[PDB]
Amino acid sequence: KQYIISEELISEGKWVKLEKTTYMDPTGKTRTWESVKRTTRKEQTADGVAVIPVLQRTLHYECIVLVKQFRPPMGGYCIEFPAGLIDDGETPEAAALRELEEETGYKGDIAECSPAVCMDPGLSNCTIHIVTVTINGDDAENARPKPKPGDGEFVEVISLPKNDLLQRLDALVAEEHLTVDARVYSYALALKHAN
Amino acid sequence: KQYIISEELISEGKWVKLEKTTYMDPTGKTRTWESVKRTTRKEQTADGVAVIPVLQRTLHYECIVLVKQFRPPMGGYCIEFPAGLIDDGETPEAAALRELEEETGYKGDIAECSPAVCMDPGLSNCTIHIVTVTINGDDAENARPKPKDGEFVEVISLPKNDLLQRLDALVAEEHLTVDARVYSYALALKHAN
Ligand SMILES: Cn1c(=O)c2c(nc(N3CCNCC3)n2Cc2nnc(-c3ccc(Cl)c(Cl)c3)o2)n(C)c1=O
Ligand SMILES: Cn1c(=O)c2c(nc(N3CCNCC3)n2Cc2nnc(-c3ccc(Cl)c(Cl)c3)o2)n(C)c1=O
Repeated sequence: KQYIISEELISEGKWVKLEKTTYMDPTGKTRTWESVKRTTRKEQTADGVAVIPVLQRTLHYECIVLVKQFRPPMGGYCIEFPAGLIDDGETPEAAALRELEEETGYKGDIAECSPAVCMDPGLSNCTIHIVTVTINGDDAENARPKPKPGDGEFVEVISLPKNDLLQRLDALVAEEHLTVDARVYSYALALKHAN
Repeated sequence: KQYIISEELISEGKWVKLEKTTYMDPTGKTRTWESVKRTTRKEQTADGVAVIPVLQRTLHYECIVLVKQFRPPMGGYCIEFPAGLIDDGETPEAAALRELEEETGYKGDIAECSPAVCMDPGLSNCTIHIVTVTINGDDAENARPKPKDGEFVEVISLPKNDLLQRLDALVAEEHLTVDARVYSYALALKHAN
């Protein structure tokens, strides 16, 4: 049984905080850790959601819908699962379908919803729900989606075949320099590893 | 189309720092962002590595070797891929094999090495390698390893063909959380069947 002993504020910004965390190990020694925390969430099951969108069309391979967007901390573009903070009072499933439509224009159905999972455990306390969402690419709504992005949001949609995800990801990075998100790569990696 | 303009320090810690980032959007408008950066080092292909350890035995289905460890920012224990910063001058492959060994006691072989991938693009510039490592669980060495040292890491081996449900089982406990990359991997294992 290891414990949080105390949490010291080091600096507060609007969106994110830097804290000094004092905890103690099974030996009984007090140690410290520099933790990052979002000031964004309070009461909820998690900060946000990540959406795994599976574009399903008859007589076709399933596509995985990914987004491409500039990330200021990375100082460059990244390939990611559609994601965003859960609003106040919203279910993970609802935030998932909302975010997906906002960024890609696709309207999907909930397939499954994960427990809250750590985004960056060794550095921060951000948790998310990973929501798998199927998209009927044959239904009339999804024939041609329309993104409804916010002010600061410029999002490009990228669909890659599920049956060949890992190599298509490597292909994109060959054509230009962008960085695949770790959750996306892990997903792609397991697809080839399975069986 | 979007570019970094300037990045000014807001507070610097011993390992990790907080910066404010100024950039320009495609329209030409100037915006800002609060970025987290490790002060630890820039020489590498990436900040660290995550190891996907595949326990291979002739009489069993492959296990995935995971670790359970207390994470102060989470204020609780987390189930993760063996991971750690890459030392300086060390290859991703070497750090992977080193880290896997330190945490689990297993000695493995490199299967494949990924490109640098972002840990948390909307918050930080941390990049890592996902290095796939096979473990000969039939070999005498690995009969049952002992994890080499300063911290406290519990080893958990779970069947690959049944990873996700075994993960959901463990995580229902009080402060035990599955890492997002671990869960994404497990999700894909199940979607693929
Ligand atoms: C911010 N910070 C540290 O980053 C730190 C730390 N204490 C330590 N260590 C841990 C290793 N032994 C010496 C002590 N470290 C290094 C470390 N531990 N875990 C990772 C890791 C895990 C996953 C990934 Cl993907 C990456 Cl890139 C890094 O980094 N303290 C006290 C701290 O505030
Ligand atoms: C630290 N920080 C922000 O977190 C921030 C931010 N500006 C904003 N917004 C963007 C949305 N519209 C209004 C402004 N946000 C909110 C936000 N943007 N992206 C996520 C997100 C992405 C992925 C995941 Cl997995 C999660 Cl859990 C969260 O959160 N600025 C300037 C900032 O420094």
